[PDB]
Amino acid sequence: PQITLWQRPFVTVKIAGQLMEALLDTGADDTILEEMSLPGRWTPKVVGGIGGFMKVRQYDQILVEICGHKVIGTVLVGPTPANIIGRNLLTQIGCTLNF
Amino acid sequence: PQITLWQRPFVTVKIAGQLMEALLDTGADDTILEEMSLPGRWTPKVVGGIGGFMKVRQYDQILVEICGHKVIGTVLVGPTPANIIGRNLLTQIGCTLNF
Ligand SMILES: CCOP(=O)(COc1ccc(C[C@H](NC(=O)O[C@H]2CO[C@H]3OCC[C@H]32)[C@H](O)CN(CC(C)C)S(=O)(=O)c2ccc(OC)cc2)cc1)OCC
Repeated sequence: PQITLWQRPFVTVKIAGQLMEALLDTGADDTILEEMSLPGRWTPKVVGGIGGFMKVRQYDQILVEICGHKVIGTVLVGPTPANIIGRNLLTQIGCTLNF
Repeated sequence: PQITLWQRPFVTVKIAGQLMEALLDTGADDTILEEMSLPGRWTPKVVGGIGGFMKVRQYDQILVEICGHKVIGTVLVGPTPANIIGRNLLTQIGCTLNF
């Protein structure tokens, strides 16, 4: 798809059999998802943004289906105010900015 | 130009005769710039992100030259950890996400 930016660029994503909406976010290095139940081991980590920092659980090698296209990468989970798909996953769906 | 997302999508911007770099940010509703001196009148606002909230000065109808192309819009100034070009200005440069 080509998508304009008059509205927030949400896509449907499926992760561990769960559906949610996530923002395609070229300003985000990392993918961050809202409180969800994901199986396995994780690495404690903190991410920084506007407003300061937030504690997250880091999960590696997680299968994410973004608009049906499958990608695998690191997903951080925590009290984010929006599900964000960051550049680590965007590069795998061949995402480009055109302007 | 078409830009891939293996590195952060920084572009040069010129605002009130000053040059800086700023992240083309599809996840940002608004444009936020680091502490710089703009003239003249403004309205107090707070913006929210990962980690909570940040107090900003809202300046309306500011001319921004992004990769040389001129746009006019609202610029928020304050203690942001990166200059961010948001969708309010990205729409005016004809910016699209392609995946
Ligand atoms: C405190 C010092 O820490 P820092 O790591 C963070 O420097 C940032 C901060 C924010 C952004 C844009 C937002 N990205 C972001 O948080 O990404 C996180 C996760 O990946 C990492 O990549 C860099 C920051 C991490 C995102 O693009 C837009 N919103 C976030 C979310 C709501 C989608 S926002 O900036 O909070 C926002 C913008 C405009 C608004 O007007 C209404 C409202 C809100 C980029 C870089 O410094 C790095 C040198």
